Amino acid sequence: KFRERLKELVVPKHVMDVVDEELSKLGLLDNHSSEFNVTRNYLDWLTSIPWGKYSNENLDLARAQAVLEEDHYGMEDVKKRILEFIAVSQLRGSTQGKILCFYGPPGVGKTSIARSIARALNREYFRFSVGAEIKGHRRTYVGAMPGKIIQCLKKTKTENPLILIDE
Amino acid sequence: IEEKFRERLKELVVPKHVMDVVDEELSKLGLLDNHSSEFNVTRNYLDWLTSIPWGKYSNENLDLARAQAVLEEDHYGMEDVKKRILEFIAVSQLRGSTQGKILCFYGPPGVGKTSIARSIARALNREYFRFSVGGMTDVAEIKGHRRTYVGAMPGKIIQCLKKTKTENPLILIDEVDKIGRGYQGDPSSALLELLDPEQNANFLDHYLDVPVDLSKVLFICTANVTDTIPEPLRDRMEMINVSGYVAQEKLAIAERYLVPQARALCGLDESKAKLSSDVLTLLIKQYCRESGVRNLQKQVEKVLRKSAYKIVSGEAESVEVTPENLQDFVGKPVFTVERMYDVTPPGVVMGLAWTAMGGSTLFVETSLRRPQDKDGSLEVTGQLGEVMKESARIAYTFARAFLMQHAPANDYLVTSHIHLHVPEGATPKDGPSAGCTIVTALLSLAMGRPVRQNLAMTGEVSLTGKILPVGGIKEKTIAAKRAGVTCIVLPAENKKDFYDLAAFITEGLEVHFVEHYREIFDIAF
Ligand SMILES: Nc1ncnc2c1ncn2[C@@H]1O[C@H](COP(=O)(O)OP(=O)(O)OP(=O)(O)O)[C@@H](O)[C@H]1O
Ligand SMILES: *[B]([O])([O])[C]([C][C]([C])[C])[N]C(=O)[C]([C]C1=[C][C]=[C][C]=[C]1)[N]C(=O)C1=[C]N=[C][C]=N1
Ligand SMILES: Nc1ncnc2c1ncn2[C@@H]1O[C@H](COP(=O)(O)OP(=O)(O)O)[C@@H](O)[C@H]1O
Ligand SMILES: [Mg+2]
Repeated sequence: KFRERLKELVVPKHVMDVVDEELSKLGLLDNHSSEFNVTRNYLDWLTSIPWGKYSNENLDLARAQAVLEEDHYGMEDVKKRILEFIAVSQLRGSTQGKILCFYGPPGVGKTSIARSIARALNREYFRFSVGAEIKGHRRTYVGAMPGKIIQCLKKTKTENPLILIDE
Repeated sequence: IEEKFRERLKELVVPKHVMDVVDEELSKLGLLDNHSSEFNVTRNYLDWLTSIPWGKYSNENLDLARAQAVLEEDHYGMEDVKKRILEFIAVSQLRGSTQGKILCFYGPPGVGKTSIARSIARALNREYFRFSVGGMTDVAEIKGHRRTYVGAMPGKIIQCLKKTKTENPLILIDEVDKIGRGYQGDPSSALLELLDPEQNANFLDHYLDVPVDLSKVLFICTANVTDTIPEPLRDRMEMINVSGYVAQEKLAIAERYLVPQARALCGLDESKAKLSSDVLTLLIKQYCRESGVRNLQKQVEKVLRKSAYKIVSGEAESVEVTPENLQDFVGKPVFTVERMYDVTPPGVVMGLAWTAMGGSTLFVETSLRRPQDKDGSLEVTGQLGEVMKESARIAYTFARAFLMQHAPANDYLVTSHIHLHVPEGATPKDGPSAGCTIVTALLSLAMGRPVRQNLAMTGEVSLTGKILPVGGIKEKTIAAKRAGVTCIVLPAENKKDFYDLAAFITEGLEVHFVEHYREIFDIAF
């Protein structure tokens, strides 16, 4: 069923390459052993993170202003700045470049504003705190886990989420 | 082998994300051979997996009256903590199922922080578990080791879940400020993973390697000082301050718990060694003036062991402890006289101070420095801080002004060279209070009149004569009561602080709340 877990999903070439290679290498090894489960979990990780799955971006500025104004009473200046950022992104075609940053006294609405931004752009929200570890470990059974960004991709099952690097 | 492990998964509710794991592992025992190392590795791995209490709880007592009774049985009046536990029960009962908080008690040594967790777990009917964290260097105690290693083991929290046979225990994590910070595996980060409600729902132990749901446990942390608790850890706890006790609280605690336990230990009953309550009051007053109760317990044990020696050495056959021969049992008193002046001369006035060992009572002596009644001066001694010297200057100016407006032909305080001293010259002292005390000292020196005898006053004064609030009203009132003051004077803006004190503290005190200094003058004369 692993092929079904990425059938309808658009896959690149050099990814299906490693997928088939690991399936053949897993047919080689013996099932239910200290060599089989490792490669099984790795091939699971290859077939879990999306490749062609997206989220239709919310480009409209009126809907964005509405979803920003619903929550977060006040903040009119931060709201104006966010609207202007979305306008520049819509006019530039993309959203890369500078990375936004909110700073101020504590308990003022800097995490919830990022959640509301994510809800605005219809991007899937994900937060990971940086208060090495963002790159994952290696498969010598020491760290059998990918990084937190790969887990973001798996969780949100969308290639364009909104990750929040809090604090 | 398989039969017992699959039977053990009967009275539980095993979640799927671990039921498939235990099934995959069971599928290996049939293949492996009973002689191999992998066999025993997976055998005790399955032992650990099936021994975890996967869905069961305890019959948590959500009755409020019973919880209050069992809380008030074990300890004497730690109300700020019992109130929190009762509100926790009330909330956990309003919103349906059992809950889990992360509380932290901080305070001086010996106030009951660690001692109360067991009675709290008895009140909630939970399974109490405790482990100290001070001095801990490695994360393997919190996390554990990968079961690949030879003698791998789960760790303290999984062992707690196995030993309590429940997954809503009360885990007392003791000494969370003395936690070591060896960065080659930092235990503070494991403690953050434990005490972080957003992620403690999946506590991934390095041995189990399946997440456990630790969101229904009541973590309680104990600290002596909060300023060395890691900041991220401190930002996930409810700091509840367990303060010290006063003479009457200490007496109740002694009579109810400390003396009976010390009698059970030393083997003396009230027929052999009589510790009356007057002796205990004198002891608490002159020897044990700290915040906790460990020193008082040691003093009680001291008296009891000396009486025990008097009996065993065949000398007394019975020991009567009277307030006259207490020195023979405990030595020289630490605090003796409580006041330096019995009747105050025209110049000196009693003030009140704050200290960690209860309050204090200091006097403000003033004296003519040169022979006379070009302007007068003020020399100020007594190890005074900058704020206190400035407040003395302010009090001097206002005293000049007030004496000019009150008795315009006095000429004192203007042409006289005065020396102001706050005795006990060795100890340093600071604070904006005693401004009214200094004004009163100067005025009583200028008019040649001693103030009311049993009168004490605290309060900041401004240049126009307004009386401003001060701090430490509890200790100052305790000190004035202890020294035999009948009339106390406080700023009018400390009325709430004074009426917030326990009733026995302010029993026979005649308090006066003032706004300006003219009222203090009308009272002190
Ligand atoms: N309010 C109280 N009522 C009854 N007994 C008390 C009270 N406060 C303390 N005790 C007794 O005194 C002892 C206090 O020791 P405890 O373990 O509470 O200290 P602690 O709060 O952990 O301080 P530290 O952690 O700084 O040593 C306990 O044995 C307890 O029985
Ligand atoms: B006051 O509240 O400012 C007061 C004035 C005192 C010197 C008559 N100061 C103190 O009580 C200080 C503690 C303090 C409290 C608040 C602010 C600053 C300082 N106490 C002492 O200085 C002291 C001195 N000797 C013995 C005991 N206490
Ligand atoms: N303008 C606002 N409108 C509504 N809720 C707010 C607003 N500002 C702050 N809050 C609330 O206060 C809390 C702020 O915490 P948060 O902003 O996450 O802390 P930090 O700013 O340190 O990240 C949030 O729970 C948020 O709901
Ligand atoms: Mg303790």
